[PDB]
Amino acid sequence: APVPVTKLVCDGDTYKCTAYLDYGDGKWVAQWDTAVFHTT
Amino acid sequence: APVPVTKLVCDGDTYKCTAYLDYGDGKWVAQWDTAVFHTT
Amino acid sequence: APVPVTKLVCDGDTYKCTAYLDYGDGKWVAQWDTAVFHTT
Repeated sequence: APVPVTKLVCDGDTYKCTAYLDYGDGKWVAQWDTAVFHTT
Repeated sequence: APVPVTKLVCDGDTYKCTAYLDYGDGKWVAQWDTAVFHTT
Repeated sequence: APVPVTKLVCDGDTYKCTAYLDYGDGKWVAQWDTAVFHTT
């Protein structure tokens, strides 16, 4: 089911975003790769 | 042009995250593939 | 180490998503590609 994302973070080291999901026992997440960089 | 995201959902049936956009009639979304799992 | 995403914005021409990060000087971002479309 499409459930809400309640919190989103991005890890500096691994270039993974992690979305915490509003469902069930609270331990579901979704993860995807990203490119992280400093802007000008 | 930059388009604001109002909220995000993720679906464990489809393995897609969906971001809802503040744009036009309100019915646009941006989607991407994600992992979805239950953590420790 | 995870850092908070403060907001997400999607580019309306390229469909790239930018996540703004709460870290350091405020200028760090994470980016990934998306599929944008219009729903019912």
